[PDB]
Amino acid sequence: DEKMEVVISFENQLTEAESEFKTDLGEKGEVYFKYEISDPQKMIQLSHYYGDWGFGGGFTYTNKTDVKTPGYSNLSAITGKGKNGKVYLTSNTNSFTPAQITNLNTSKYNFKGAWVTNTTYDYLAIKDGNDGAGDYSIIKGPFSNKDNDWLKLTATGYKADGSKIGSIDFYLADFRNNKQEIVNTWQWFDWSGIKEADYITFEMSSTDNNDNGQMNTPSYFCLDGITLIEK
Amino acid sequence: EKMEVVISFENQLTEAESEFKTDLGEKGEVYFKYEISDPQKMIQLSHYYGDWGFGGGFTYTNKTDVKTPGYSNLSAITGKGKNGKVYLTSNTNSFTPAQITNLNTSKYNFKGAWVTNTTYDYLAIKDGNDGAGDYSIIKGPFSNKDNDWLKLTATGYKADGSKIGSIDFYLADFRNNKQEIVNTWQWFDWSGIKEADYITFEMSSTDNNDNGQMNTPSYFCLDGITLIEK
Ligand code: CNC
Ligand code: CNC
Repeated sequence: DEKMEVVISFENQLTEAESEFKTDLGEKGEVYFKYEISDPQKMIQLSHYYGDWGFGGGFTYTNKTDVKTPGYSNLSAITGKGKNGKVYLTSNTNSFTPAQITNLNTSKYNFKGAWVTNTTYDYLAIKDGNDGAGDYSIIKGPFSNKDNDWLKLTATGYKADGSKIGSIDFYLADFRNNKQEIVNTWQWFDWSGIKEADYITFEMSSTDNNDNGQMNTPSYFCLDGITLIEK
Repeated sequence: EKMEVVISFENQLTEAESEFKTDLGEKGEVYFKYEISDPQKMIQLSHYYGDWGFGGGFTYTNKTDVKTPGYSNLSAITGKGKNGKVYLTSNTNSFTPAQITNLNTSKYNFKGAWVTNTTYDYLAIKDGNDGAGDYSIIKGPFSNKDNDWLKLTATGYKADGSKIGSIDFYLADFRNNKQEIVNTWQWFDWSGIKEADYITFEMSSTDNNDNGQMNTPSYFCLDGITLIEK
């Protein structure tokens, strides 16, 4: 009668410290190769993209602990560790590499949610105005109350036929109303609003955009402890 | 029971010798991206535009030019549609992927569509005239000597992005002493990918550059896209 939770884990799936998942099994698109990671329990699929700069986007799993190095070469969470353990997910989500989670048994399980935090990459960009790009900077500067700055992660749920259920937002940073919030801990992102989703896509948006409306803030985030619930 | 729906852009253009154009796209790198809905809201078609006008995906046109070479002509080599005056022209590549989305996949499956060559491709294949001027990008006309061919591939996907399958149609074929260049409307059956939420298109040929990129124009024409009630 009481409905069981299943926590997705990549714990003990990396054989080396300070490492990430890599594959050469993708299919080549425009820029990147595309692959689908299945978790060890075959509960979910995660989109995975790679290319000329290493990890491209979608998701990879990592145990990296680097909380100091700016720029895209660092895939670490600002926490320096997972919520449940050593191994967590890093994502880059955009029109080239859309980050997608697919439920492999949607008739049996619903989505509950996941723990979320910032990448070190995003944290240092927002806090210090240091995106690591060097002499050239792509970002406008650090986030401020002056500009009412914010960074939003949006999860959109879909049915198996492609019908949109809904969107739900999580603020990774927020300088509205004299707050100075930059997420640097694991925080629960509840997905009960899209629990019936066959798949979930991720989009990011901020107050730091170019003249073509494209976000300058890195479109990266971290997840851990993705939780499903028996229906 | 088993009733078909034919998608039509007939009488959606108010001028002769015209094409669909919009400024409602979202800017990418090279091209703006837009989604055309048909008048019945049965399908979406990807549509791209940029500095040379029509970029790729699809547009609808009633143009009848069967003589002018090069990319400025979007006409079918037929000079008309299968069902009427208005048909689809496509350019499909990694910049502008041509996609048809089924807007009610729980109710309808895909059946197929009529296909032909663009004037652009026909004159390139038949005459070795791509219209690029003093510069020619193509190798020459298609020949039996080189066993030449041009293939259009339709790939079917579920809404989650899982590949169902691929189906090929040969727009030209010089293998094994054939001398086929498609210059009429021909049925391209999609029963192999009928359950697709969306279909993408890719083209390939025997005329490639040193980087393996197709020189033959990656253009084609469609008409009478057909869905069937499940
Ligand atoms: C188009 C694009 C863009 N990209 Co790239 C993405 N997605 N990118 C690309 C592509 C460029 C080529 C193509 N096929 O068009 C593509 C997919 C290959 C690419 C690659 C990368 N990109 C990457 C990232 C993270 C970023 N990219 C953006 C610049 C991000 C852009 C968004 C933005 N807000 O700026 C972006 C959408 C638009 C750039 C543009 O055309 N500007 C206008 C143009 C006129 O100016 P430009 O100065 O001549 O543009 C050049 C640079 O932008 C350069 N470039 C592109 N991305 C980067 C990233 C870095 C760190 C550097 C140093 C240069 C680049 O390529 C452009 C042409 O040469 C970015 C702001 C997007 C975001 N996440 O918000 C971001 C950097 C964040 C930051 N503040 O540090 C990659 C690390 C992604 C990956 N593979 O993991 C990687 C690194 C490339 C590198 N050179 O070191
Ligand atoms: C990259 C590329 C290519 N393109 Co353009 C595409 N998609 N293209 C582009 C981009 C160029 C970006 C840039 N750097 O300036 C991009 C997206 C802007 C572009 C644009 C177009 N392209 C177009 C087409 C149809 C073509 N392109 C190809 C040349 C097609 C290429 C495929 C191929 N098989 O050649 C291609 C994939 C590779 C070119 C390359 O890097 N290598 C060649 C390099 C070493 O030599 P290059 O001589 O210096 O290359 C230049 C030309 O290729 C030029 N260029 C690119 N496209 C064309 C088209 C024409 C008609 C002319 C005269 C020049 C060009 O840009 C390059 C750099 O300056 C093409 C063979 C692809 C195909 N199979 O359909 C085809 C021409 C077919 C033919 N035999 O006539 C457009 C009409 C598409 C549209 N928008 O509807 C348009 C026209 C541009 C124009 N100048 O008049």
